[PDB]
Amino acid sequence: PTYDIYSRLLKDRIIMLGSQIDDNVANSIVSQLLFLQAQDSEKDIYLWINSPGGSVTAGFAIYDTIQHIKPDVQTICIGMAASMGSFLLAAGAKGKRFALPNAEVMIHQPLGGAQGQATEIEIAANHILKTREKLNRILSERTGQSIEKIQKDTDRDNFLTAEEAKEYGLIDEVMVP
Amino acid sequence: IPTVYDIYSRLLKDRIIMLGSQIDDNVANSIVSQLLFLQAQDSEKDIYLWINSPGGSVTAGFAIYDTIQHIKPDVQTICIGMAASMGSFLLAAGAKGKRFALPNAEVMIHQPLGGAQGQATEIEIAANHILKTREKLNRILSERTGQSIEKIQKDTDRDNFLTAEEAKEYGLIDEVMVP
Amino acid sequence: IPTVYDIYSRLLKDRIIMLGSQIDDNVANSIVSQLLFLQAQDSEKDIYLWINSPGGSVTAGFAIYDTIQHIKPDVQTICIGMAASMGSFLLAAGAKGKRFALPNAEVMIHQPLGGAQGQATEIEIAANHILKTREKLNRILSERTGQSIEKIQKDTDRDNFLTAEEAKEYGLIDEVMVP
Amino acid sequence: IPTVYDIYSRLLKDRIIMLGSQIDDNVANSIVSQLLFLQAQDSEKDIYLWINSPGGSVTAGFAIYDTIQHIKPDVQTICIGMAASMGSFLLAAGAKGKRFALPNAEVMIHQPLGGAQGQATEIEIAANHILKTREKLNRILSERTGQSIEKIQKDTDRDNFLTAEEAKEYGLIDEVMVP
Amino acid sequence: IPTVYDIYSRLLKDRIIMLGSQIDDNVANSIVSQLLFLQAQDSEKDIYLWINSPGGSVTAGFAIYDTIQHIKPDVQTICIGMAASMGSFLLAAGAKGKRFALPNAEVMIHQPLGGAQGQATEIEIAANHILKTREKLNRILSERTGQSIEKIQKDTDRDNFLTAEEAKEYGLIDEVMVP
Amino acid sequence: IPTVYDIYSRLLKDRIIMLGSQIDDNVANSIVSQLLFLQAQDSEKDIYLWINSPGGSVTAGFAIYDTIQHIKPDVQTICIGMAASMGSFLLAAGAKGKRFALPNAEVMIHQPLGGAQGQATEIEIAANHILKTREKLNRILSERTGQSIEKIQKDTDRDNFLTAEEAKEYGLIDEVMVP
Amino acid sequence: IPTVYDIYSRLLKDRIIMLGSQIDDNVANSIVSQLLFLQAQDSEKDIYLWINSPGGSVTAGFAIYDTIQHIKPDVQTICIGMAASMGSFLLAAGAKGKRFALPNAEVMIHQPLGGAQGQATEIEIAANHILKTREKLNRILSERTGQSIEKIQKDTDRDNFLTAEEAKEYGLIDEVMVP
Amino acid sequence: IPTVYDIYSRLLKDRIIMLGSQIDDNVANSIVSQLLFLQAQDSEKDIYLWINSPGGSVTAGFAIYDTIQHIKPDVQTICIGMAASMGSFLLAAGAKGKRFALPNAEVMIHQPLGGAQGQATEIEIAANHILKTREKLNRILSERTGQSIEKIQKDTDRDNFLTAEEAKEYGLIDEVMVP
Amino acid sequence: IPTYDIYSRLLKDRIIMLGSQIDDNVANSIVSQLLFLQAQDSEKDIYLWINSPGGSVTAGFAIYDTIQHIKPDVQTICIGMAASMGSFLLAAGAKGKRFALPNAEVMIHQPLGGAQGQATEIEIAANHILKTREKLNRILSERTGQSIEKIQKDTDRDNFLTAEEAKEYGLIDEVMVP
Ligand SMILES: C[C@H]1C(=O)N(Cc2cccc3ccccc23)C[C@@H]2N(C(=O)NCc3ccc(F)cc3)CCC(=O)N21
Ligand SMILES: C[C@H]1C(=O)N(Cc2cccc3ccccc23)C[C@@H]2N(C(=O)NCc3ccc(F)cc3)CCC(=O)N21
Ligand SMILES: C[C@H]1C(=O)N(Cc2cccc3ccccc23)C[C@@H]2N(C(=O)NCc3ccc(F)cc3)CCC(=O)N21
Ligand SMILES: C[C@H]1C(=O)N(Cc2cccc3ccccc23)C[C@@H]2N(C(=O)NCc3ccc(F)cc3)CCC(=O)N21
Ligand SMILES: C[C@H]1C(=O)N(Cc2cccc3ccccc23)C[C@@H]2N(C(=O)NCc3ccc(F)cc3)CCC(=O)N21
Ligand SMILES: C[C@H]1C(=O)N(Cc2cccc3ccccc23)C[C@@H]2N(C(=O)NCc3ccc(F)cc3)CCC(=O)N21
Ligand SMILES: C[C@H]1C(=O)N(Cc2cccc3ccccc23)C[C@@H]2N(C(=O)NCc3ccc(F)cc3)CCC(=O)N21
Ligand SMILES: C[C@H]1C(=O)N(Cc2cccc3ccccc23)C[C@@H]2N(C(=O)NCc3ccc(F)cc3)CCC(=O)N21
Repeated sequence: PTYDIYSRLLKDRIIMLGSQIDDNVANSIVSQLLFLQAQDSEKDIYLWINSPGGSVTAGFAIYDTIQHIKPDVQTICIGMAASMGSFLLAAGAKGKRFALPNAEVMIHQPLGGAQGQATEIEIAANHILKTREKLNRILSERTGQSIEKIQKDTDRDNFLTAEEAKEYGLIDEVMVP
Repeated sequence: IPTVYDIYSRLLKDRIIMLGSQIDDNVANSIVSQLLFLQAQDSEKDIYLWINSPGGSVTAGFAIYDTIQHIKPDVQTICIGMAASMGSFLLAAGAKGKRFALPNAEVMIHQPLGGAQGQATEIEIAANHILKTREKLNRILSERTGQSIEKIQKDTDRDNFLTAEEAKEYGLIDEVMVP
Repeated sequence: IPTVYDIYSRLLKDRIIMLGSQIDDNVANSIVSQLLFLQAQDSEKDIYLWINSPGGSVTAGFAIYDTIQHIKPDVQTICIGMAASMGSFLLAAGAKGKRFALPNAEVMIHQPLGGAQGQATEIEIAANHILKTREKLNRILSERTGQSIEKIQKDTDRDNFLTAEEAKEYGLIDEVMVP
Repeated sequence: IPTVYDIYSRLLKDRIIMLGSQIDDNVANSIVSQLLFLQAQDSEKDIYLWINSPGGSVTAGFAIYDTIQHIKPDVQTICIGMAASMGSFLLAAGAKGKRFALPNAEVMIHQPLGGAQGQATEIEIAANHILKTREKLNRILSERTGQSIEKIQKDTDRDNFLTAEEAKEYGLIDEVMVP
Repeated sequence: IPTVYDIYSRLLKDRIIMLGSQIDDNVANSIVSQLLFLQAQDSEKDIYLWINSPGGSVTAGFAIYDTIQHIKPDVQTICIGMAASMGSFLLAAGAKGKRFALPNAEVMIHQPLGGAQGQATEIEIAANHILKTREKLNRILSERTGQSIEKIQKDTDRDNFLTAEEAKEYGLIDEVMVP
Repeated sequence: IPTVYDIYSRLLKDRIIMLGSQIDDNVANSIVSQLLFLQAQDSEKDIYLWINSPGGSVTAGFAIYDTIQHIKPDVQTICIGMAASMGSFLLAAGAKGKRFALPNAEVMIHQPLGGAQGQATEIEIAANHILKTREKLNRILSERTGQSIEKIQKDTDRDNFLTAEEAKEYGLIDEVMVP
Repeated sequence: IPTVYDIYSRLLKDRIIMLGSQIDDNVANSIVSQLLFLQAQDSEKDIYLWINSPGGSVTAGFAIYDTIQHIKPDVQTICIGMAASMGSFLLAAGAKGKRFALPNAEVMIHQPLGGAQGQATEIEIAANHILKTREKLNRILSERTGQSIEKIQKDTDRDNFLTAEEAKEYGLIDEVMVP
Repeated sequence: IPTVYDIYSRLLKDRIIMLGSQIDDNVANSIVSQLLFLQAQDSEKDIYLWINSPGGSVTAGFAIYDTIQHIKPDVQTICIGMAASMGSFLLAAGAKGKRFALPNAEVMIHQPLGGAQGQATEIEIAANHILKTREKLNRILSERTGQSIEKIQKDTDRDNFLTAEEAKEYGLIDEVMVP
Repeated sequence: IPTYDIYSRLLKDRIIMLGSQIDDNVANSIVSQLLFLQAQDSEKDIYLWINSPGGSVTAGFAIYDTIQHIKPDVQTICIGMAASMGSFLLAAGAKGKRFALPNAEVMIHQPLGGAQGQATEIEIAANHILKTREKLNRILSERTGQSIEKIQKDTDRDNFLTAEEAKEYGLIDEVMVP
């Protein structure tokens, strides 16, 4: 409905990540984070996440912009945070990462593709393995789990309840009503 | 869509939210935003969620469900036309005593739908996840209807069409709004 | 669509709602919102529902039907061009004495259409549901026309085209609006 | 489409309605709304319906036709470019003495087109309906042109192209507007 | 298709003709050629027409029908699997006393299907032709079954599925071939 | 297609030619070759041209027509199933007294179909050519049926469906072959 | 497909018939022809029907079923790879004591699949027909397995995968052929 | 492609069967027929199954596997190019001591692949079935290789590419055939 | 294709045509022809004529191993083009009996492929195609006399050779002059 509803929530420092993460969505979220820091460098931002994931580089545009700005960015999972979505949920300010009780969190390894000559396939494989090491290291730091446990637990699609995500260290609290 | 504000925005000003389509992430994110906005405008006055939906994404439905239970205002639910699948789940999720259907509205309940492709172990993970999702939906529907988990399981095995009056007998709504 | 307000929004200001397309959930949700808005503006003055529609979704049609019967104002119905299937059902649903057609407007009645694919038991569920839907439509049409259920069943077995005058003799409308 | 209001909205302010496309339900609903609005603004002053149309839906055309005959103002018709099929029917439907074409405008008359698929009895129902529709169009064209039903039937058997002057001799218009 | 001659050619040597597909002109021309060839080989010995067909072209079916009635040998008909529409017509066309179905074979009768597009008068010609075709099929079915034309008309209004035993009671076949 | 020689080659050995498909250049060239071959085998014995065809190319049809009239043997024609358009023209082209239809065979006559695209003068050339083609077909049909050119023109204006008996009354065939 | 005769034709010479694909009318007509041919060669010696099939048309399957029961020789059935749906029905239809599966072969039973679109009464006819077809399949499966109709109904409600040993315990086969 | 009998048929005369494609029902039915034919020609002499296959249908693979174990002759297996998935399963299924690979041939083992769409309970049935299929494949591979079920499970979790020499160390073959 | 068809008449003289892209179907046909010719006569030369843009590496290795396996020498003759696995099979003919006609083209390059899915699936596919390349390069080294390092460098991109250059490289033994 139409300020449109999202613009009115942005006035209260609420950003919606409510779709697949591509470059357009990431550029919108980065712009909103930068704008909110300029409006007030001290007050919390609320990043609400309902996303099946998407582009790793687009996800890292959002991740780095969160860590760059001065305000704490709270994260709240509603519905689902899968893949890069769950990475960004875990990237919220320490003590301010939440999920609502019936929200789902899914973690897994990065997906990609490579076509062409053996040496091109080698370059693409080395790059996606380095990307996975980078994602896993940051998830280790943000969850408190070892790199070896994160590697094993992301080998395949791993679905967590809100409560299990909290036990894992992906969030700090389940927001009960 | 006519203007007075477009018609939906004018109804939102009176705390009326329309769920009038298939439930996907875009629709859920719109409904969640409207619920949060209405709570900020007035944390005490009732909200009116009108439902004409064939259902859709279970996770999108749960974004709406958890946002309803999270906010302070009671959310009334009114079924007009049809509430099927996740649509009927959200109809049942309205504030106790304030779940309604108009007399010719249809309610349909059934088990979740999905897909799985790839290696045996990937199919196993997808099967375990959709069975756990069904247990979660059935448990909440049990709490909101007063029916046993075993009855909900049996009654959702296939497409199960209810009249407004049958939805009330089932405990999915509290009253049929007669004219 | 020209401006004066777009033309439809200007008509809505005079309590005129246009049903001028196929009936789907989006069209029904727009019409329901307009009916609720007009009731809130004035609970006593007539509303004018103008119908040029080939029909569409039965559940979407029932969202409109139940909203008409729910609100306090009389809803006049006027058929201009064509009212077929759920369109003719909604024409017959207007306030008693205030259902009209212009002289060359066409009214068509027929049984509901649908589909079913899959297992024998899924086809059985879909068949039972569409037969119950037809019984529901025929019962209400009987009440609104004064015709017996048996006559409506026979007369809707196939596409049945009526002139405005025949629709009036049938009891689908009260008057032909002559110039 | 330029601005001064878009150009069509500025013409509507001077009681000029453009029928400049294929006739479907959307176009008919727009024209009907404009006729009703112009009658509400002034029930006495002429309306100008300018026609450049290859025709289209018969029922949509009849929505326009009946709305013209219903309202109190005279509706002048002016053919610019082409009036074919239902377009030429609506050209002939203007107020007596106020139906015009510009000198190089084309008018085409022909019988209605359709289709029918399915069982023998469904094909029979569709054939009876389109023949009754043709009888209805031909009867009204007879009344508005002064030609006999037999002549209209023969002259519409195939595509029949008329000059502005021939349309006037036929009684489809009253005058060729000379510069 | 195996070899021994392909299997169908070996059966043709024993005066067995297979109608095992949809009836089109190619299938009909093959069957007509086989009937003529078998009559030339021996004008006295029975021919065996085995039918597993969902039907198809009425004119192609009548090529087969008239060729059966034309030649001197009796043509036995045996339904194996299904004889629907023109397939069931040809099953009923076998020599009196020599029309069979195996116990689980299905017979379906219904009215002819077709289509028509274009001008009202083209649709009228197509409708008249398919109604005359239906009268022709029903008259011959009346003669071959012993049922009245009125009963055949009513019983073919919609898809009518018969067991082998019901086909025999109806007079479409003379006997169920039991093992 | 079964073997005994394939079935068509065995019938050709008895001077039977099948025209059992749409007439295109390939079908015409096959039929012309068969007529020439049969004349070379025996210049005195009758040939039997069996026709089940919806028609097709006029020039391909005239390849067959002129080859029939050119060779010394009489060519009998037998309509089985349907002879439409150029098919019915070739049925009428059989030796006088030896043109037959089976009782339930259908005959259809109508004017030629075609197309034209491009400049006005190209469309004029294509229109003149198809009108001259129609004059040529109607003149020959007049000679073969005994009907006047004026009657053939009127009767072929639209699709005209004939029974075997009506085809005989028209002079398209000499006899209905009764069983 | 190699030569020695193609390999299938060489096996047919030893009274071995391959059902190694989806069951459609073409496959059924081939199998029916092979059964009839083998009975004519020797009315006493066993026939070997080897089955690796995901199923297919129920009427095509019944053409095969009835032809098996009709002929005098015992037809052994051997499941190699998979017998699903109509495939498992035909496996169960082999001569008593001569129905086999190899140890790793899979048998799957489930209810028939179909579809229906159109008017409520057409959907009702299609639903009644597929339910009657399922009763017919279940009755015969009851007779051939020794299981009750009610047990077969419950066990075929969804896809039910059996090992060779489970198929034997069920009564679908008599023995697992061990090496 | 080449003739001498096609080249494959000439090799079959020397008891050589070539599996050079994806394993589907058609390929499996051809291989099963060739194995049965060769056993009938000589129940004692070795058969040579040469394998270059990326795998395919598990049930089709098991048709071949069970037919190999059923017949009396030893079936040697020789991998040339690649044996992946069901291809490598069949390579391992050759007579003990007579399973070979040429030095540059690749062997790949991995878990079965599939898919499932629909209701939670349908996905559960499909998941249980593919997990049971994997247990069956792994048990037989354990028996034929000498590896534990737990090692086979771990080693097939993902695509596992082996050289000829590694396949021999694993127990999938007995020897690398050096030139 | 004229009439035995012409290819079957050449097969009667122990001539096999590899005249298309190499896939499993073509490899299975060539393997069958090699086995058939060995059964007809285990001593006389076979003539494998190659006009092929290459194709599947595993299909190519089915042909390669079948050539080395059978007892007869298999001569190779390049007519038109031998690219990729085509040029690998040209180099695989019996020592001293690998030929090209003077205007025939030979092209060598590294293997092509693809990989989709999880990081670990991409890793498995990359390791496999790199091992396949090491295997091709090692065999080409043995058959040409060039070092593995030179073959690696020379196959990094599409490398087009004349018949004479293919002979200097050791991919063939002689240019068949008229
Ligand atoms: C910090 C510095 C800078 O490096 N950038 C680059 C930049 C560009 C786009 C996205 C970024 C995301 C993360 C980090 C840097 C990004 C822009 C920024 N500016 C502001 O932040 N200006 C307040 C502002 C932001 C948004 C807005 F809408 C209004 C004002 C203008 C003045 C300036 O020096 N800077
Ligand atoms: C409750 C708390 C919080 O955790 N969030 C996070 C959040 C973010 C996105 C979606 C959510 C959905 C459900 C529950 C929390 C969600 C936002 C909220 N805020 C407000 O509600 N602010 C008034 C407001 C809302 C909307 C509007 F338009 C204007 C004002 C900002 C102040 C604050 O502490 N909170
Ligand atoms: C005559 C009567 C009525 O039956 N209708 C229904 C109607 C709807 C659509 C098209 C129609 C065409 C022909 C005839 C009736 C049509 C609307 C009309 N109204 C007006 O004309 N109101 C001034 C008005 C109209 C439009 C506008 F933009 C402003 C004012 C509202 C008051 C009222 O009683 N009526
Ligand atoms: C009757 C009751 C209620 O159950 N609903 C639910 C409802 C929601 C959506 C569609 C419906 C359709 C038919 C029937 C109920 C529908 C809304 C209504 N409200 C109003 O009608 N409010 C005036 C209003 C409407 C529109 C507008 F722009 C301004 C005010 C808010 C206060 C309230 O208690 N109610
Ligand atoms: C009865 C008469 C005739 O009108 N025809 C025309 C005809 C043609 C095609 C299909 C037809 C189908 C139904 C009825 C007539 C058909 C052919 C027939 N002939 C034979 O039957 N000849 C023995 C014969 C038949 C088939 C065969 F393979 C060998 C010989 C040639 C001699 C002859 O006078 N006649
Ligand atoms: C009549 C004359 C002639 O002008 N032609 C040309 C011709 C060619 C192609 C199609 C034609 C169609 C219609 C009319 C002429 C056609 C061929 C014919 N010939 C024969 O008929 N030869 C016996 C023959 C024919 C066919 C066959 F299979 C065996 C012998 C060669 C001897 C000869 O003088 N003639
Ligand atoms: C063992 C028994 C049997 O159960 N079958 C069924 C069967 C059918 C299809 C595939 C099968 C695969 C594996 C096992 C059984 C298979 C066929 C077999 N027969 C032969 O093997 N006959 C020699 C033969 C075969 C083919 C051929 F061309 C010539 C001779 C016919 C005589 C007989 O009793 N049997
Ligand atoms: C029993 C009777 C009959 O009703 N038919 C019809 C029929 C046709 C096709 C499949 C059928 C399957 C089951 C039952 C009837 C079937 C054909 C059969 N005939 C034979 O079986 N003939 C020996 C034969 C068969 C095949 C073959 F290649 C050679 C000879 C011709 C002689 C005869 O009276 N009959």
